Amino acid sequence: YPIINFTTAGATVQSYTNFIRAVRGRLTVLPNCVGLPINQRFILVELSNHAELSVTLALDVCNAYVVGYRAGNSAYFFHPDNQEDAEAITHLFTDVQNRYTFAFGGNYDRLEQLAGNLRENIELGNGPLEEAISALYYYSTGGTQLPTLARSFIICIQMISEAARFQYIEGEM
Repeated sequence: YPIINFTTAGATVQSYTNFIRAVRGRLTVLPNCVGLPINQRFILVELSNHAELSVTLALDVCNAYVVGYRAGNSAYFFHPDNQEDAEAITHLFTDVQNRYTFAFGGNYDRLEQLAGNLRENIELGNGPLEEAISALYYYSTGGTQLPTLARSFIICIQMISEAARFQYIEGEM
């Protein structure tokens, strides 16, 4: 799958905008993914911060949304909404040692609920993304609690998936 790199380290409006344009350019926004081969069904987005920590998000080309991610030797996947997606995601991060599928989905309503106690007033920006990348990475070694993970997913989804999605839709008027 195509790999799209972005770092928060020395990030500008231009570097971030080019990043989102790149993602948007790989989308084929369709109400549902079906007539699409699994060899081009996903976009991989490698995120890294100032701490040099790096995670790779798996984005569905049909809707731009995060279906799962990789952090070093571990891969995490949101509960697939159906059998097609259940086996589609098995083609992601195939060389990773540890694989886990959450029982919950990656939709906003679920994530908001899971962040519950914590995340009000979720601030977006380079700073938050930077911290979100670390949260994603440390989840794999027990350093990140579920509510923090949920908040971190929201940050990534709003700054990446939702940004690309919005630009695609304004792109087609």
